[PDB]
Amino acid sequence: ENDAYVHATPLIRRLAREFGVNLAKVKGTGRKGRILREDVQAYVKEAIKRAEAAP
Amino acid sequence: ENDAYVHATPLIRRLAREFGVNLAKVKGTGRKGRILREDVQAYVKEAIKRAEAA
Ligand SMILES: [Zn+2]
Repeated sequence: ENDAYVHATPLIRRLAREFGVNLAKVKGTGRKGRILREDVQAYVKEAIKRAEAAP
Repeated sequence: ENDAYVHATPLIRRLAREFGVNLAKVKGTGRKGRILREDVQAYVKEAIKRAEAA
């Protein structure tokens, strides 16, 4: 529940809580950097890739 | 779209596609191992942790 969380929309807050996302690590592509659903989806996809490639 | 996907419920299939989840890697806790939403959530949370420690 950091600054990124304060600035996120209720729906994005909820998604980040559900899946353990630190929104400070997500690159927002909305207006003025606002985090969009597809931004969290891209972050999660890439995390899963790196995790499955890791030993 | 593997066998794990074939056996998953429509909402779990949609979730796996949206977040790039290989459902064969998710341990289901529903009846007979059916994958539940909270299982996908747990898998994603731990994946993020594993990706950071790498
Ligand atoms: Zn602020």
